[PDB]
Amino acid sequence: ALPEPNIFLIFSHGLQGCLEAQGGQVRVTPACNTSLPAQRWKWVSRNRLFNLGTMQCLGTASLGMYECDREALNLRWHCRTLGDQLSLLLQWRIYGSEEDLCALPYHEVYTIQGNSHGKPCTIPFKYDNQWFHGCTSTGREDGHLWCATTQDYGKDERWGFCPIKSNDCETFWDKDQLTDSCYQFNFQSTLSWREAWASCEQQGADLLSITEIHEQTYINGLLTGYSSTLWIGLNDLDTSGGWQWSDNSPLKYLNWESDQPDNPSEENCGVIRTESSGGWQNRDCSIALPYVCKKKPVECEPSWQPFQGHCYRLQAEKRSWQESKKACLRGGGDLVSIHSMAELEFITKQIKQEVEELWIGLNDLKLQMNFEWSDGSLVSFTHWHPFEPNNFRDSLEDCVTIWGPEGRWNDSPCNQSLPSICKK
Ligand SMILES: *[C@@H]1O[C@H](CO)[C@@H](O)[C@H](O)[C@H]1NC(C)=O
Ligand SMILES: *[C@@H]1O[C@H](CO)[C@@H](O)[C@H](O)[C@H]1NC(C)=O
Ligand SMILES: [Ca+2]
Ligand SMILES: [Ca+2]
Ligand code: NA
Repeated sequence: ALPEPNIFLIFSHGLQGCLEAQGGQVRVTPACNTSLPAQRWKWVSRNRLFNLGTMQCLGTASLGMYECDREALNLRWHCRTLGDQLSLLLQWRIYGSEEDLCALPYHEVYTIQGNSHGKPCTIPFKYDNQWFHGCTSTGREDGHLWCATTQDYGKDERWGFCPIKSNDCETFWDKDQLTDSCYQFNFQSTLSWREAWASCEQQGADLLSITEIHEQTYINGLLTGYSSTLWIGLNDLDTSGGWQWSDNSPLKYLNWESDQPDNPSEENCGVIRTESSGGWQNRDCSIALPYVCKKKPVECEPSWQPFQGHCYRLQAEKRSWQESKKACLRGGGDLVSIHSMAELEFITKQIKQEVEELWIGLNDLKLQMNFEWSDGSLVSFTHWHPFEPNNFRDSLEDCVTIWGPEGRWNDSPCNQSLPSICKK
């Protein structure tokens, strides 16, 4: 009915055949078949190997198919040693890709809504005395996919919906009518930031990025009436002090609360707080919070140099950001708007060269911590120095400079007198 990305056949190059469960027992069949449930295996939780025809787990001496409740016996297998053990008790690879047996490990799958607070599915689990190796629509009404979060639903009755990878928003998302972006606020869940990351990824989505004041106010609008602190995609992890959105959105808009971010050492992940009234803080990525997901289904004059259908030049005369912009206008251009990493590397290495810092034209003059290119071009990417943009020591820093070897960006008071770069 559904897909099965993690099921594989277990194939011996010692013999020529792949493992199956026929009868009650397990043998090697040269008749390898991807379609036959007896031959196809899935790693499940607690180091167990589940066979789809038997709906049972490999066990041990000898080898057998046994119900997976029956933890007793062994049923515990480790993928590095699995081949050596088959050789001794009956070389081995996954069939057809010939890769090692650790290539399709068991991953946890976090549950949407239900009573389990987002807790991961327990695979396999018993419901109505049947065993299941994944999500089913059985026992439900509506048809939706759910699993148990306990290994016997009859006893504990702890369950939740399955993350779906969909190109639509049906039933689990709020849609902003104006932007057609979809959002999921999981308030019951308590997950670490990395588990939340994994959960939005499992739905074909990604953790919340707030790229603009509209998006922020829509978020506030959906949070009216709650008290809560949720994970967002904003995080410090990938390199320390430089903030990034989980999805690769440019950091174009900043809602940090007053005197955030703090604790640069172990507080690496952002949260949105109804308390702050939608303000942002950073926190320790290991605490368990609710969390938010989203998805949206003629070369030039002398002294200018070409890059990618545009022209660039250095203006060496030290001037305020505003006067620099005027000198660019007097030519055929505006201050340089930067939409590529390749473009930043050309600018920094070929043009900036030894000059330490110059104006680039990215500015929050119109609305604080909402950054714009002077030429009206969309801000599609940023590269900031760590802890920038800060409006430093609580002063207005309304204009952006490139600084230092790497070409990372700083916000600065605009009356500062520096060089600049233009493009047309
Ligand atoms: C697998 O076995 C079934 C038995 O019904 C057979 O019909 C099918 O053609 C086999 N698949 C392949 C790929 O040979
Ligand atoms: C920028 O303007 C402010 C306000 O008038 C002034 O206090 C400051 O000294 C100026 N800085 C420079 C570098 O001109
Ligand atoms: Ca500013
Ligand atoms: Ca600054
Ligand atoms: Na904090």
